[PDB]
Amino acid sequence: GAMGDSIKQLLMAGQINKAFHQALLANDLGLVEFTLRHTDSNQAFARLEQKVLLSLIQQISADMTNHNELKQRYLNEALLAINMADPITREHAPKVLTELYRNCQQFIKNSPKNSQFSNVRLLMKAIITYR
Repeated sequence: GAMGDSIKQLLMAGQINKAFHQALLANDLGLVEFTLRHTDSNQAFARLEQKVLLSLIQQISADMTNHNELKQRYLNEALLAINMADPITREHAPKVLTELYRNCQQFIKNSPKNSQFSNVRLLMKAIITYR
């Protein structure tokens, strides 16, 4: 619809953060996934604002009942893109990562057979380093 269309438009224009603002302010993880499906990861992760990265981390991990490779790989890349020299990130990241951790812990208990199981376990180790 109108949101997805606008998002595809923004992304083609190279207005990547504006596309993600729209996707992330909609409170719709399906629209976020649509957005991730149409964005060039080598544009995204070359780049996305720190505030966008921390929100994406939040939103993807808030609901991991249908966690997958696309979202895991973005969780991976978004974490690796966290810039701990950014004073806002330095204040806000601790909280976002603690909740990411807590959600990953619930995911590995809920979904032991899931394809992303060991990937999330590895992510939880990486998180410890950021924290």
